Amino acid sequence: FDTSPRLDCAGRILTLDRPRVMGIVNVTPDSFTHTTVEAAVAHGLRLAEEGADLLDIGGESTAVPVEEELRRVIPVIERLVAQTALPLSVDTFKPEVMRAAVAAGAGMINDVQALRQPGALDAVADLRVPVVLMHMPGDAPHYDDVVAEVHRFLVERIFAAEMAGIDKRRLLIDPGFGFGKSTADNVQLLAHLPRLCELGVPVLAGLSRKRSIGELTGRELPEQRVAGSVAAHLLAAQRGALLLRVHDVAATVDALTVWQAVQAVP
Amino acid sequence: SPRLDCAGRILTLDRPRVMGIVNVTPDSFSDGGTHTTVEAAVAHGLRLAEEGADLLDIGGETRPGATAVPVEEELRRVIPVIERLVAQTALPLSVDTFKPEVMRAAVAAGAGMINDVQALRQPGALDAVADLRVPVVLMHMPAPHYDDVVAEVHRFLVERIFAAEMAGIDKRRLLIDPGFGFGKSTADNVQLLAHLPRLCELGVPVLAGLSRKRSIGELTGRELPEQRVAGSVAAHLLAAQRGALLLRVHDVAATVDALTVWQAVQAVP
Ligand SMILES: O=C(O)c1cc2ccccc2[nH]1
Ligand SMILES: Nc1nc(Cl)c2nc[nH]c2n1
Ligand SMILES: Nc1nc(Cl)c2nc[nH]c2n1
Repeated sequence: FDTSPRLDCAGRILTLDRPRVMGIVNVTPDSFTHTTVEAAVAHGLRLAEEGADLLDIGGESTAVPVEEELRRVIPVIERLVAQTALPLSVDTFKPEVMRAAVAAGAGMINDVQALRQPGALDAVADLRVPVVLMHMPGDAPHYDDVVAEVHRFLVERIFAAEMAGIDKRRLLIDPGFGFGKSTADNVQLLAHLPRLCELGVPVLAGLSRKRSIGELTGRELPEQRVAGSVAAHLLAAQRGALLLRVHDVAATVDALTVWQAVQAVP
Repeated sequence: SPRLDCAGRILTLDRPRVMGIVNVTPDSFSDGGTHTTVEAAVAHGLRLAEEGADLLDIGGETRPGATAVPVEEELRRVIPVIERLVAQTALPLSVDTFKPEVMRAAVAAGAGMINDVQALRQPGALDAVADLRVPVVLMHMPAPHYDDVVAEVHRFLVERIFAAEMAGIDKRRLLIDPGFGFGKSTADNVQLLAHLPRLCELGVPVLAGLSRKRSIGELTGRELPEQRVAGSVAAHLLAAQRGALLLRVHDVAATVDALTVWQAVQAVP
């Protein structure tokens, strides 16, 4: 990029002059929802304190009705927009959630379906907020060439978005690590990540605590995969990723900080 | 690929290997009320072996502007630890000492490598390593002013490799180390890490040790050594990418995980 990507997230600017950190804020009720909202807000505040550049708020596991997804994400977005100065992303594939979340203060859409849900293209075109287009087969299959297939899919979605009137400067792409991909397919996409960076749009990588990291390192549980995840995110940043979707914000910031100091030496 | 015979225990440097830090000092442990220093160091070395260390570095000489440890006290610390670890692990064991008497006693006790912060400059160290026929790490230590820290460290290591070869130490048994944090500012440490490939051109394996060091703390704003784990793991991965074949670390499991992810990625044609 001659000029670094400058994403206007509803007035909150995300500058991709260096790899940035997107902190994961999950609002899905589990075995342990008003208490869920309170816990998600406290978690988002902790990630902001840890140095996140953006928070990604999601109320659906990646099928809940739109009204239930709104009951989860809207109070979290309303509280975080008032209590942080950070750009906020909403992790949803539903156009009605995208519209309601942006009206509540979200400044970016993170869509696992890459605007394939009926009405999603029209909603994002109308909202004029940045959007992440992720690769997911349908909604782990065999690939003849996973890198070529993900590349082809992302070209199609970028084009579909541009033809719907979404400015190319508002797009981000993501290969979708862990979504219908074996450990070998994920490793291939990470090794060949510079090839996806040639589409003229910033690349987001999310390998945080994923099963493939667990398989490479022999770590069964998500919190046991932190070291391997921080390493994977550093490797992704070295290979062109400009946004990193992580649970372990402070650790990722530290790793990128050390790398930035080293990379700065002529 | 370098094949280091550490007194019968083979260390193959076909990929970066992890050297686990085993400090045998009372200040290294907080369980001294009911444990001995030796027993705590042995249990720690066993934990590092379980975490996947490729070798253990046992040292008895840890404090700001540290008081010199007398030889008899250094032996009292490292020898029982080496004797127990050689019997309870299959790993090559390094002794971190600059004293020839400790080098000889440690090798007789089961150590298979010498890690010398003084690069064999202590009188008798060249004769001990030549006699012992074990691998040896030659580290740089002079924070003083450098006109060119990279060129100065390179020049020192060429001089010490030459001194070791001239004393009869086989070049195949040598390792070099720029000595991160030893009389070096954060800027000097960053320069040496960024220019590490230049040191890898001396035909000898390179060891990098940046584990929980002050420079990592300065780069990340982490005051306490235990808060520097992520920055240290990142520094060690960067060193490995820049040619280091040995990594001297406290956080063995985390470093092994990082190198494992990198190995999988680097293996893609
Ligand atoms: O670790 C030590 O030196 C130490 C622990 C402890 C506990 C109770 C009394 C004395 C003690 N000393
Ligand atoms: N964009 C995005 N990327 C990844 Cl990997 C994800 N994993 C869960 N949600 C996600 N959203
Ligand atoms: N070889 C070696 N290298 C480093 Cl950085 C060290 N730091 C403490 N002891 C050490 N020994």
